[PDB]
Amino acid sequence: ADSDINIKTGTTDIGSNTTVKTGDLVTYDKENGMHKKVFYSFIDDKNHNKKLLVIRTKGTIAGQYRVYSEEGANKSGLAWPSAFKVQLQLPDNEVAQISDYYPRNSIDTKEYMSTLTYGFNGNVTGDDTGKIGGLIGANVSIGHTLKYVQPDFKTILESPTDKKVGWKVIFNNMVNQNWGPYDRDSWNPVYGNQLFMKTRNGSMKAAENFLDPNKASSLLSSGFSPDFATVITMDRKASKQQTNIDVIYERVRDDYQLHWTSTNWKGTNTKDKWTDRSSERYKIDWEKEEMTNL
Amino acid sequence: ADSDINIKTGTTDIGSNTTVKTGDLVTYDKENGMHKKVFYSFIDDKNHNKKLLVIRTKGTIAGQYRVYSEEGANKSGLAWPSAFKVQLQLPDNEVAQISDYYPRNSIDTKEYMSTLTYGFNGNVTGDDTGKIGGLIGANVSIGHTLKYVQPDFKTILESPTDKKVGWKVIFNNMVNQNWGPYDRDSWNPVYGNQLFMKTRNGSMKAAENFLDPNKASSLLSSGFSPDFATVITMDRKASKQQTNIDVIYERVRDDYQLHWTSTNWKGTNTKDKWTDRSSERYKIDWEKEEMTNL
Amino acid sequence: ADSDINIKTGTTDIGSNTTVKTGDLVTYDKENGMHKKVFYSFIDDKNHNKKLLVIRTKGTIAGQYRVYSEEGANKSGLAWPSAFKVQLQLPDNEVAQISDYYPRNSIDTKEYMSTLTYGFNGNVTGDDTGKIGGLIGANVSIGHTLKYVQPDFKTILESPTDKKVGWKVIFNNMVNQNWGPYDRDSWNPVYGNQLFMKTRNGSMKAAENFLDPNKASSLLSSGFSPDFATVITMDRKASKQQTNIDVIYERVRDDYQLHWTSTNWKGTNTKDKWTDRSSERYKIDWEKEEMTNLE
Amino acid sequence: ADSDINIKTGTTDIGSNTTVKTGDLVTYDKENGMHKKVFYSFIDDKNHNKKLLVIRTKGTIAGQYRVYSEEGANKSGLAWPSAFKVQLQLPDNEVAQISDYYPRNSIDTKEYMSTLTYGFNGNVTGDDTGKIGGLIGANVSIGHTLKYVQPDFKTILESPTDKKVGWKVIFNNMVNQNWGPYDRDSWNPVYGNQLFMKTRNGSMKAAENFLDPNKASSLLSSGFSPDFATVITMDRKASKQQTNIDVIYERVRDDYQLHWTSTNWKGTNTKDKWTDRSSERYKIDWEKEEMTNLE
Amino acid sequence: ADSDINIKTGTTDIGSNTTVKTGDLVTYDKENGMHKKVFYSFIDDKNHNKKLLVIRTKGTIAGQYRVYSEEGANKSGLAWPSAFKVQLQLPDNEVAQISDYYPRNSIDTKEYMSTLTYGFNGNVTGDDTGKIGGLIGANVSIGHTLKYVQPDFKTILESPTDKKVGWKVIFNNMVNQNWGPYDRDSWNPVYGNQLFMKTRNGSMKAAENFLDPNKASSLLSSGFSPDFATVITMDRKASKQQTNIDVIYERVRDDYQLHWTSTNWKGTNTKDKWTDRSSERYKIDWEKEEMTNLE
Amino acid sequence: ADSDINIKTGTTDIGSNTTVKTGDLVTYDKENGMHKKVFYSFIDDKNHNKKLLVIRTKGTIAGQYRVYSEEGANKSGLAWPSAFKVQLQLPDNEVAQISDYYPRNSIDTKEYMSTLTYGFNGNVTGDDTGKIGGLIGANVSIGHTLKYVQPDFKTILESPTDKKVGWKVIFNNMVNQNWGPYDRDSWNPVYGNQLFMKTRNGSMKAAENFLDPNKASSLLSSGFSPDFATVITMDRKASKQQTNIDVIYERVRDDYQLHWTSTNWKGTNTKDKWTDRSSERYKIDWEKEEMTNL
Repeated sequence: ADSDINIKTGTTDIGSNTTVKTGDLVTYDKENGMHKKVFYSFIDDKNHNKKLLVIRTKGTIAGQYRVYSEEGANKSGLAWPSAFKVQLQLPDNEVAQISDYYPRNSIDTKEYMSTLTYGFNGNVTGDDTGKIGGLIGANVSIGHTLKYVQPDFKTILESPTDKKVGWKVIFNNMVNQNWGPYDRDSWNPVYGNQLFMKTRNGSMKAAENFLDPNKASSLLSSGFSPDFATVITMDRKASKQQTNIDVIYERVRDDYQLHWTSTNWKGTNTKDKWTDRSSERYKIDWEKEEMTNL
Repeated sequence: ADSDINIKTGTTDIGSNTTVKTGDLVTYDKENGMHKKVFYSFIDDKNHNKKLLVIRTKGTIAGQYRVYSEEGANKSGLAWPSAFKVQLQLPDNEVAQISDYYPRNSIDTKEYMSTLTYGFNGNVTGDDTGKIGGLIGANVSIGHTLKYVQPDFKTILESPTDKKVGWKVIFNNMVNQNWGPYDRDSWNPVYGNQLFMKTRNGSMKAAENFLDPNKASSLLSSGFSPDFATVITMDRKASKQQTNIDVIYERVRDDYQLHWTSTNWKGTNTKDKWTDRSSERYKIDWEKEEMTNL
Repeated sequence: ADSDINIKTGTTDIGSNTTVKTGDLVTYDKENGMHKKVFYSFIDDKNHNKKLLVIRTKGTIAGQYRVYSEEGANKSGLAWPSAFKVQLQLPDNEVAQISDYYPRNSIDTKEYMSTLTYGFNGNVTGDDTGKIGGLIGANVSIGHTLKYVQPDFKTILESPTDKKVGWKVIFNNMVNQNWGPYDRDSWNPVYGNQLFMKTRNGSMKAAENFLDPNKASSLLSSGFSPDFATVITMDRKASKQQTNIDVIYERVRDDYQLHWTSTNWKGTNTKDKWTDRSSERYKIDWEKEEMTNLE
Repeated sequence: ADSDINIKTGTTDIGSNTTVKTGDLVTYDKENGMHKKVFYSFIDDKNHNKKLLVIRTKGTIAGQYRVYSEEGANKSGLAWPSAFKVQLQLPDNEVAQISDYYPRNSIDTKEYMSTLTYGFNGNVTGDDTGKIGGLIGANVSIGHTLKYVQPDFKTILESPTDKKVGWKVIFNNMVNQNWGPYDRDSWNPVYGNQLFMKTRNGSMKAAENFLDPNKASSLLSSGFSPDFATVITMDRKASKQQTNIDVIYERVRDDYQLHWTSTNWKGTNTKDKWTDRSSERYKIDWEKEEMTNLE
Repeated sequence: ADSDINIKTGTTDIGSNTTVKTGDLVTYDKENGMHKKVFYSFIDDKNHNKKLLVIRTKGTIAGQYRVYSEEGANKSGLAWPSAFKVQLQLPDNEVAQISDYYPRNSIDTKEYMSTLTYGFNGNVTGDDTGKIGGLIGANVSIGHTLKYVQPDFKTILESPTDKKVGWKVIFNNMVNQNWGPYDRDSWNPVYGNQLFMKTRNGSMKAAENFLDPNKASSLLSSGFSPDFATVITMDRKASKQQTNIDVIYERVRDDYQLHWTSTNWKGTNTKDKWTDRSSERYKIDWEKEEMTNLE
Repeated sequence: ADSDINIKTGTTDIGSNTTVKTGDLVTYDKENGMHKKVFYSFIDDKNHNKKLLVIRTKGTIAGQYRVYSEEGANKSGLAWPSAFKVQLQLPDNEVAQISDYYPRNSIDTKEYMSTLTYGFNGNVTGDDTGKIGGLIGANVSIGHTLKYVQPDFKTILESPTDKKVGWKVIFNNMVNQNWGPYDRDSWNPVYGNQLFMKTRNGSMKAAENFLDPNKASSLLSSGFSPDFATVITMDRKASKQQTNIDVIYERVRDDYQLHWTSTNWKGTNTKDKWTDRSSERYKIDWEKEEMTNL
């Protein structure tokens, strides 16, 4: 921060004494279940060497956790969202550049504990015989403990370039009714993957044995609301002062199948079975400072 | 935040140097026990590409946790709120759009701990007869711990479109007198679902054996006060500058029955037995910047 | 918050660019031990579709935790406050409405922990006679832990209408000298409800075996100070621009009796034995923007 | 802080009532997978004895965690980023100086606990044959516990001079599927280094037995975004008011290899196998207060 | 704070309505590996009885943790920084005075816990014989726990005078690969001082058995960045309005040696073996409000 | 706070619309090792019924932890600071009064935990002799835990009058190399008071067997920096508008002695052996609003 280097706070940030033009562009993709919102802000600070456009990608990508198949009463399939993605791309003939983005990848941490214990004990015993026993004992123990936090989904900034940036919010792991947590690779020799398995020995159809969405991460059903920011810069002398940009929202769905064996329920999970992709192209007019769809 | 991308804080937010028109619309639905309040704000920022309307849905949906049926003194029924809902809907054929909403679905987290311990011990023993003894021992243990927080009710943003948005506050689980927690699916072979069971084998009438509302989540009886925000945008060039909008408040009630088995009390819970729905239609006048009921 | 929806903070709040008229109305009800204070604020923001009145009900309802009867050694009685209440009410035939209120009911939470442990052990033994022994063992254990916070009293917003609103602060449970906590329904077969029992096998009279007020929640004796806000809105075109409003403060007292059994003291608690109710009627003059008592 | 020495906050900070010139310079190095961004600010405060340039080095160095080789199903190699570096360098024979930099090296801490316990116990035993026995026992135990936090990567300010400054973000250690953590030197006699080993004996081929990037630190694959600040000062009387400066972004990659021993997977890690280096030279024009990329 | 004594915040602070002159003076001492930076601020508040100069000593003292010596694969020496120091000194015969300084020595704390437990147990047993036994037991235990935080280095304000002030940042203790922590006086009868010992009985050269700098406090290698403030006051009527001041940066290095005994690695540490001292003299011109290096 | 009583924050504070005169007075007492600094501020707020002077006593009292004597290699003494004090005193014959002071004595707290556990267990045993055994057990345990924080030194406001105020910072207790903590009264029958004992058995000289100052509280050696505030009020109509005030800094030193008994080191501590006192007298001129050293 500026204060750490003996400079008045806010001194080096841009946007002071400038009129800012902003806008909202909203579209709903019915087929893909995606509410897409762009909030943009043109900042033309005459004391900065470039024009700036801040694009915030918001809206909501529905989760769409649902039983999709009934193969008798012993087999059923569940489609669920293992990743949500947002990407923005400038065509290669553009001279505008991606300059910044938020959020970014943070360094994770963990807590470690080491313990060393030693003790001594003794006793004296005796019965009716008048027999007398005695014990002297000692012990030592070493312990190691590891503690850390795990979100149900991780938010990740994909490796950006000056023309492309994106984020992915990916399923990490989840608690299933106090058990687990489980992830996409969990495997028990008997029950297989119990990720969304409701009961191990239930007497209902397969289609009825999936964990209730209300008892799982709300992202799985109701969905995820992106809140990402991208900063695009533009030289004021560039000959072409209009720029196209593509914004893509994406849902990747896994396939979770419960089948009944002779004895108990067994689960399996197939990764990246389906992908839903929704794209928009926008026109950035740097001279009028407006952004429009198409 | 703007500061993360080297921009003066607040630079890209809308609403500076603009007169804002606000209003309160209050109605009480006696039949459904719902105090409904709309707080609205028209923001017409000339530097923004759209007119904006912020609608805050507040008020209170009474819980109405209540002993309803008397089927003897060995059987009784309790109606209780398993979900509160608020929804807003715009005419599908019109131009106004849902642009934003708050709150949204947050990513949940959990804490994980792993522990590895090993130790060594020894002793020397002996009695009076003279027999000397000794022992040498070792041990190892592995532990795993999972910790996380659980609210009594979860607040969830339902998958929104550009014409419809809603929230649901759903019962999650609850502590019953230091026991549990229990939820809508809790089942004990003997006592059944003990969610609102005051005693396991008390000798009072059924209707006298339900948990006291004061010892349960206050949402169950006194009720829940929504505090949700919806942002609606409107093109200034749209030919029709009046828009109707529907706001629906909803209470979903479960049916929790106690019944005396020869030995002890047994509870059952039926999901989504009753639904109470209260609707209002409002007129949004974008030109006068007012909102009215009807 | 406005910031979450890309709007300058404070942009949508009411009250800017307006002169606000405020007042204090204080009354003390000696019979009921209630200091009652209304702090009101008229906000007439021309950019808002209604006139607004914010009423804050403050003051203090004394607790009045006291022994009220002492028949004999074996039996004494203690009156104590199990609930404090504040309520406001407008006439149902008038157009002023309750619009908002604070505080409201918050969603409670709890912490859950699950633990799985397994281990292996072994040993060898030796005799002075030469005998040699050996042991191999294993174990597994599962644990569940539940943690949560409990206030001595809970603050609750009662189901409001557009004409009536109220709060109740109700006794929840309490620690008695490191024991418990106990509540109004605690029951031990031997010793009764031990809520305010100063000593079980203690050998003193009854009206002196009650927990000292200093060792209990201060609300029980010194009392509770309400701090509740109600917002009332009024159409500027309403024909009648004067409105009466009733404010009620209430104390509900339980009856805690302890009687002596052959061997040990025993306590019992009777719920909602007495109720103390103190009412005031105020006149809201929306045109003069003033509020007064007894009209 | 100024407040600790009785001075109005902000009084001694530079930059008040000055027009500040700022700029962004962005370049993408395709070969090395590095998005490089300089954000600069010229502060010419007339009440300060020097002109100042604040250079913020941002952008993103891709991680590039990838299986680069496989030699049959029994052997495979994984290239992964063990360090990210940013360095800036001024001409040795010019008068612009590095004056300050952020972040810097912080002092680490740890929590220590000591415990002393002692106890006594006894019992009385017996059977139906009228035979009784007794046990008196005592014990004492001492314990020591050490607790501290460990980030997956450490951020370190390299020893700066008045002409050179740099940072390195180096791999520290990491949890692999609830196990470990492991680091670059972890060694088990049987499984070798397990840092990025997916299973100890799965039947898949080697190239498929590496930990999934999604289950590891996101810096390893998607990469690290520098956010470092360098302050450069310049005497206003210096004869040469243009200065070149080099900025270098660097990725150091280790080589993690899995080998199917006939019975299980064994891992090895070779340090600092490859280095990717991306340089830019900029011109600082102190008179025009602008910064431009030479290339 | 002013608020605690009913005074508007900031009311008693210096600097209101005053132009402040500031400067940066940077020098790099190559021989001693010290980047030295003075940031100064002249505050001449006419409502204050003295002229003030705030001197902030910053920059970086490199750690310089390195293997310096070798005597076969059996011995080796490591030089490492056990203290960093900064000192400022005014002429004993001038009237300029040291008035304040930051940071200062804080009072340390610790957490104490006492535990008392008692229990009772019993059992009944039996076999095929039909013999039935039983047991009754009791126990009591007392526990004491002590918890506190320990930084790797401690920051200490040395006893100041009105002419001299200084700080020292001294090595406290450190965790070595989950073991320890160790300090300069740690001694194990077999392994001696294990502070920077990588392994107890590895089959490598002694020089290769020192802990990797990346796994130790970053101050040891990359170094420490001072951030200390000194306030100097000057009477406006003093006849001599120029003052010299000396600023000294210092690194004290210990000598950590590993030697192979017939069986295992043994470490020793010699305190304060070497000292690196770097001095500058500055001229404070109170009339021009500038500070310059006398060279 | 003003907000708690419905009053705009800062409304009731003193100072607004006033020019404030401030000053620094510095003296160093070489004999006593005390850097003494007064920072003063005259506040003459015309809307306040009195003139105010705020005096902040700062600087540093050196600790001066040191080996002062050794008579033989078997007996040595250590002088160390058990208390630091600052006091201000007005003439009782005059009308200036002490009105306020900071910091003050805070109420200390502690955490209490009670635990009740009970369990049941059983087993079945048996050998190759065919013989079988069985066991049934139960247990109950009660636990109490007390937790609280203890600073190495306590900061205490001494009972003030309208003419005298003072603070003392007194040694409380201290950890010695992971052991203890120990205080001025700690006593072990064999080793005595081990407060500053380096080793119990070392073969070094007595004067070489004291804890290193770097491993003890830094206040013991480098010293303590007061930061105390005193407010003095003065009636504007008082006939005598000049006031003398005394400021005293004080160090109390204990005398910790090690002596070697036949088989080990034993420590003793004598309280309040020496006292170092440094005084200054200042003139407060309420009319010129200046303070000077006499």
